[PDB]
Amino acid sequence: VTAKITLKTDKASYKPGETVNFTADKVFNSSLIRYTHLGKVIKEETFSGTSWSWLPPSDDFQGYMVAIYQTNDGTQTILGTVGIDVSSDWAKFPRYGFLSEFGNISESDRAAVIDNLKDYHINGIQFYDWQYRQHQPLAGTVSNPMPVWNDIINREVYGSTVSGYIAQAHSKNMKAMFYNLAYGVLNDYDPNLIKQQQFVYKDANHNDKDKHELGWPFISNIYITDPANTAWQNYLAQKNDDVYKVYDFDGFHIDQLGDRGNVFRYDGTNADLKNAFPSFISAMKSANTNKKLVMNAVNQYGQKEIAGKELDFLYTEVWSPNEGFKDLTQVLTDNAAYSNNSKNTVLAAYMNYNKANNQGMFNTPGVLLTDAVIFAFGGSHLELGEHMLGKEYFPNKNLSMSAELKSSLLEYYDFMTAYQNLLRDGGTYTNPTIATGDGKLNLGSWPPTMGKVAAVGKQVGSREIIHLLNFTNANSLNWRDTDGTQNVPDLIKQAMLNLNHSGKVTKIWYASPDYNGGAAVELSFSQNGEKVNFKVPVLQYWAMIVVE
Ligand SMILES: OC[C@H]1O[C@@H](O)[C@H](O)[C@@H](O)[C@@H]1O
Ligand SMILES: OC[C@H]1O[C@H](O)[C@H](O)[C@@H](O)[C@@H]1O
Ligand SMILES: OC[C@H]1O[C@H](O)[C@H](O)[C@@H](O)[C@@H]1O
Ligand code: NA
Repeated sequence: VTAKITLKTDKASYKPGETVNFTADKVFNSSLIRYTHLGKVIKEETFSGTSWSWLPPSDDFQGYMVAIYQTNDGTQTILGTVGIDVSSDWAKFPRYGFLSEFGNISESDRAAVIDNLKDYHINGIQFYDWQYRQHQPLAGTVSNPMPVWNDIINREVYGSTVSGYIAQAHSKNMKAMFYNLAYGVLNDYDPNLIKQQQFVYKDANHNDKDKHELGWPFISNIYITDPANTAWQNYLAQKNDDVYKVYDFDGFHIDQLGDRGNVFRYDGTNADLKNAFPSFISAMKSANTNKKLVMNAVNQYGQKEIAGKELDFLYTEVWSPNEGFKDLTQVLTDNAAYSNNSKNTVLAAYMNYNKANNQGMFNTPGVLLTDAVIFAFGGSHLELGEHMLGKEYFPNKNLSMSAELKSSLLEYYDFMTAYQNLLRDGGTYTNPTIATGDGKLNLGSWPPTMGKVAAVGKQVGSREIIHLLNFTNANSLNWRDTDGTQNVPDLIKQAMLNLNHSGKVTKIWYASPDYNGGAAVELSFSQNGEKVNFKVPVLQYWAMIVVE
């Protein structure tokens, strides 16, 4: 939290040709703003005030880091950094957050929420439990929408807040996705509209409807309909249209309850929900072709089946037995394969889960290690809204983030924005041949081993990337850090590395969210044959080495 300046930009992301407006919280003398692309300086200018603008290069889907340097005795110091995403649309590089509270909140309170998210470069937002009813997400009618409604826990939801947040998210270049289930009905539905033939039953004689039981303070259990059923699809498409004509959501965050076991259609056939979802997705899209769709594969239920459908990117809510770091990276690897490398993924992976049964703090090194793995592997984490997620019920805010975690996490979002081209824009994973030169690092491959630094290589274009992920001081390899026990890694400094690399090396550079706000630092190096050596300045959680 050493950064002398907080450097922010006005929007979350920028379409090609949009102007970037910067704010620094304070100014220093004899300082230079450097604009970098993949470690290359593309622009330098004098740091001349707190507010200034930059027209970035117009090529689409491009991250940059901006770093301010002071000259002191002729040495320099990084003062502050900010990542910048130039994307036309969010789906290539999704940075998904949420919103959870839609009561009478002031415009300036909403602004502070959206602004904070913006500083993490959040590029769209899942609006969780904004809706009236699973089976009728719009309260009232299109011509007469209800200004205030009660949600599934009977709390008050204001139209003006929903509309307002949509407008605020829009002013910051963010997309707004409305939450609903694919197939939810609560007990006040109209039976003349959702007929008996549309439900899923736990037995074969259309006796007992399948249902997710919710106790107090929820108003109803959730009945389940068949996503493939055409009357259902047409019914809900009308509901979505209704919503879209009232609230200017960009699309529908489709949620579900995961594997229901053996369930039946009315007619006694097997409902086989994972093979019903593809049809549902296509029906939703064809009824609203200008609106976005993302669907949650709960613990990967449906994922193979849906990966080639009309989804912006893939999403996976992670549960047991997927609890290891190596299980997180397996979900990312699987989602690549299922989508034949067409779609990146967002992970809903609730940290400090057990601890969040009570008020407390998030365990900073757990949150950072987990995001260092996810972001190093080209994933993305839905974790931030008005607060950070501790539970699948998004409004729960039992755990707070320290000011240290806030700070750090801002630099991690900066890092994964700035270096998105290296992290999740094509290439192939490789196992680098790398060894400590000095004994300072105890080096292994991935998947990780407690006590060792795991090296992960990726060939992106003509670049070789090596990510160092520090498990030296890890006391579990469980991502969730459910009880907040994980350790803070000891710093390792000036660690000599040896790397086999045929092909002349032109430049090696380093960047770490744990060192100089992720600014790129060029390293010295020698090359004898295939043997290259160099020193990394710092490893805490996650360093990235780039060989060109
Ligand atoms: O998704 C990253 C994973 O991708 C696979 O292609 C590689 O073989 C693994 O080594 C790697 O961890
Ligand atoms: O856990 C309670 C949750 O159950 C379901 O996921 C509902 O769709 C959602 O509205 C509610 O928040
Ligand atoms: O991959 C998702 C995309 O699938 C198709 O190309 C749809 O027509 C488009 O609306 C959607 O965004
Ligand atoms: Na974007």
